[PDB]
Amino acid sequence: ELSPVALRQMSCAAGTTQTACTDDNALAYYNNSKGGRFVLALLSDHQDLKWARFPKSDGTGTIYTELEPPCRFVTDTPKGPKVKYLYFIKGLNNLNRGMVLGSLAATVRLQ
Amino acid sequence: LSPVALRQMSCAAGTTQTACTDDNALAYYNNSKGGRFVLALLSDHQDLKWARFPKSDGTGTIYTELEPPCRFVTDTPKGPKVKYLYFIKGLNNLNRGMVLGSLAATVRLQ
Repeated sequence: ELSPVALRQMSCAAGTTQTACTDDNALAYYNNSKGGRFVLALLSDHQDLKWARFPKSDGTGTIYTELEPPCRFVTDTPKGPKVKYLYFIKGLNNLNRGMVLGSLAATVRLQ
Repeated sequence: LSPVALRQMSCAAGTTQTACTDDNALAYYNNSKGGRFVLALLSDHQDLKWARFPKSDGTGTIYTELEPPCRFVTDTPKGPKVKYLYFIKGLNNLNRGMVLGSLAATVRLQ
């Protein structure tokens, strides 16, 4: 009983389809774990996303990870309230869903 | 399930209900239905089994049983320190995640 495990954020492309994945639509939550970047969830202004795309640094090619239907929530910002959408990755177990929700809620002021 | 603010308060804890003194620990909680839902405790202390929480109506007080703690290290300015994370008995994994993700944000986790 001792407890590791860091939660990082890169920006990334996302879209309603795979070829629609464009231009850093979003913020991906991830872990470094195992054989590369392991993505937990996406944060976006956009409400209609189905995929996220991650070119591998390998150079093999690209990963598309399917998104779950999003949560609506509202944050207080210096520019007033902004509505964002949180997308868990298809089949995220609950511990990992809990990590994302808890980090948001700890760092971001919510209406 | 959308995110809920997770707050921190000071609280008493101990090896037994009676031994819950002045404030030993820091509890992580939600508000909900008026009931503060306590999720976990943080303590320097190694040997805790119970936390105590006076309901703020002064109707009474709640003792919630703690799980066996996790050791972890935060680094403070006087070097690394060992603290213990106590989930509440029966906390589901979702809320375990929440606590762990809030720990990373609120505590210098070395």
